[PDB]
Amino acid sequence: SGFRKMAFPSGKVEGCMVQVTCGTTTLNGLWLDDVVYCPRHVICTSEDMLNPNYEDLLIRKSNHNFLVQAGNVQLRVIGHSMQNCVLKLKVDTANPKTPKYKFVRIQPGQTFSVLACYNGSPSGVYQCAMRPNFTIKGSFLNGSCGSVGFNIDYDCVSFCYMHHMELPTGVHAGTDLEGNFYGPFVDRQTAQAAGTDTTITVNVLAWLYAAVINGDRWFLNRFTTTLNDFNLVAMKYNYEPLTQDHVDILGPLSAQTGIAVLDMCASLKELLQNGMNGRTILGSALLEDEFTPFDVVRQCSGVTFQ
Amino acid sequence: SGFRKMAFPSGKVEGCMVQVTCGTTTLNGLWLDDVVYCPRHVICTSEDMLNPNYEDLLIRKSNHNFLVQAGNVQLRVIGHSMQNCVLKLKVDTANPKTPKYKFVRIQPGQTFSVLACYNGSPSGVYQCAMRPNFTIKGSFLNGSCGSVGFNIDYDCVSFCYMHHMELPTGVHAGTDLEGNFYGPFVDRQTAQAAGTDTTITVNVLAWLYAAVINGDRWFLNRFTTTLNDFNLVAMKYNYEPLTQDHVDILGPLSAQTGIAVLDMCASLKELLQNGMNGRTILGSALLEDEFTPFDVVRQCSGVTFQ
Ligand SMILES: *[C@H](O)[C@H](C[C@@H]1CCNC1=O)NC(=O)[C@H](Cc1ccccc1)NC(=O)[C@@H](NC(=O)OCc1ccccc1)C(C)C
Ligand SMILES: *[C@H](O)[C@H](C[C@@H]1CCNC1=O)NC(=O)[C@H](Cc1ccccc1)NC(=O)[C@@H](NC(=O)OCc1ccccc1)C(C)C
Repeated sequence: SGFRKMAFPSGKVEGCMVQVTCGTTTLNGLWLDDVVYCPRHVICTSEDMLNPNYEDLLIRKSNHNFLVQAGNVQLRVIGHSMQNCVLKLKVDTANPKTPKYKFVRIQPGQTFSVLACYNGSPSGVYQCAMRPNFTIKGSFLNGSCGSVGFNIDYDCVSFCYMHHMELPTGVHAGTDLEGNFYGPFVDRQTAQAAGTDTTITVNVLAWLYAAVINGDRWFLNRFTTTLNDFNLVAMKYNYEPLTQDHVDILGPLSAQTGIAVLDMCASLKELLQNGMNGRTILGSALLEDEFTPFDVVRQCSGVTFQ
Repeated sequence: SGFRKMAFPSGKVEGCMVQVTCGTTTLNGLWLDDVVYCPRHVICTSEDMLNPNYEDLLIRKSNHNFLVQAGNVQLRVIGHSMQNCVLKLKVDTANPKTPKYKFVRIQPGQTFSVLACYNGSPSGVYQCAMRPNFTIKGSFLNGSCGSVGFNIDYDCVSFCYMHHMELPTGVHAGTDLEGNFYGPFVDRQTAQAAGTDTTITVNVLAWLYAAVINGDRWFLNRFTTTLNDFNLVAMKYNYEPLTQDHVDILGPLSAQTGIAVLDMCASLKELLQNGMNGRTILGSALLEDEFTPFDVVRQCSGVTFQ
């Protein structure tokens, strides 16, 4: 029993974290096979960042201008290219610790773990969600760029996020591992707007199910509601619209708890309309939306990986 | 910027997780050098658990009754002993992945990461605190026993916790790695009381400092207070008494933020007396006490490990 924001074991990802230096700037890179991936703004000076022309800047660089250090040992860069907002450094030595991996572009509302890194060394690991507005609420200081987000499926690492920048919000933006940004963001130090975030309704319901599985049932109410009546309430509270695909995804939790999804929405509706009255659910005084139905199921069935 | 409940990278600990079977029961073990550690209740049948005599039960066992599996590969058990509530299995092969380690018995209020395991395979990793009443608020299902808590200092793993049992509370109890329980608990399936928990005042203040470092300053008030006046307020709210040793520990955060510790207590006092009024601090609608001053400092300076 118990329910915790839990991240995947980071060991498989730790072994791929390298330090990338080009000019004065140093950031983290991902070493898979004989390719090291990192944000292309590593080739930027502080003044370049205000308005960079990445083609022109990169043309000034050659292979030897890229310092790639894996702990103590050294990659010889024998090829470099820019794919979207990522730099790909071809090295002469495949990482002997390369795990089974795939590059995945996740959907808003999905979750993944972040292995925060500085100078190519892991600092810490934490879960979060791709917000509906394609930002993440992370913990990132200077030199954290190139730190990656990932999920594990038994033995395969799915890389889904590479960190590039912090917005004027304390929120974070970045790319998938083909270097395409999540959201409308560009890698330029210029004012940029995330847009209205919304709460991931299907994650909230899955978390309400997690609560009932762990004895927290006080919010379970006498009522039910309709999919359209609840979506009216949801739009008032900047909750994303619940669909039938979401209902189907909550099916297993529904079957485990013997609580219909629409009975759960009705509890959720009275929580949105009356608040929590100073109560807590799973140790939180707010509605939590960074657990997917899969997150919940996995933590209350005990799926492991290696 | 940003502030997240962050756990240590688990890679070094993943490499020590083995599966231990004795009779029908299977749990996790910690493989360091040529010794595998695990809870002694692995030798218990479900009926033994109600009132076990561990000496008598263990005498019925020999080395070959212990099945230790490291992924696919196999330890030959060549010696077993009971140290307090832990079983020590001598195996013929030292773990080639043994990291620099030490066994540490932590203090209430300190934090550590948990690598939750099932059948010797890591499932997930999360932070928490040893409560003042020597329980942890974890996430543990059946087969999680033997999962360990730890901290890392550069390259040295300090093991501090091994999971043994869940209480009638959904809270968790366990031992250090010499097999001494944290708290008054015994490894017997019999009703057991944790006692009144309290909030870790020094962790709360460190988190308030974390808030100010990240722009959340609304709680900063016009007032100051005295160490004894604040401790009066603290005792009313089941907060642990703030001491000068705690003040000295908060010194660096004090110097970084230019906010005196007692000015912070005065903010804390008005938060305890008037609540948060529906506001949040660092994305929480409750006062958070599972970050030590060290946790805060480390996340806002970027210390790394390997
Ligand atoms: C990489 O190590 C670093 C990590 C940052 C620092 C603190 N938290 C983080 O996530 N990232 C950066 O320094 C990038 C550098 C960059 C260079 C060239 C192109 C793009 C990015 N910059 C930022 O994260 C900065 N954010 C923005 O510039 O975002 C747009 C913006 C918003 C308001 C005003 C101007 C520009 C950040 C403010 C340091
Ligand atoms: C080990 O894999 C397992 C993990 C448990 C299951 C779910 N969450 C957990 O942390 N732990 C156990 O099953 C232990 C087994 C045990 C056997 C012999 C001696 C001690 C423990 N048992 C428990 O965690 C149970 N908790 C208690 O028995 O605690 C005292 C108590 C409280 C109320 C009523 C009777 C006894 C737990 C209730 C399964």
